Amino acid sequence: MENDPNLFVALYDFVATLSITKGEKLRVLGYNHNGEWCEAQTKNGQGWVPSAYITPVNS
Ligand code: NA
Ligand code: NA
Repeated sequence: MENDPNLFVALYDFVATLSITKGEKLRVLGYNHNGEWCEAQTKNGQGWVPSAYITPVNS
């Protein structure tokens, strides 16, 4: 499915900033300067998540 380009999925659990669970869909709204941190929105709120822990859904 073509998804929002800022729709990401968590690759790993990440615990706080936003806590995410592997497989969780997140909406990335923003990056820090180098994009290693994402201001992301999930079903649980917004906060920073590391890019290293997430990946865009689209391919
Ligand atoms: Na991806
Ligand atoms: Na794909």
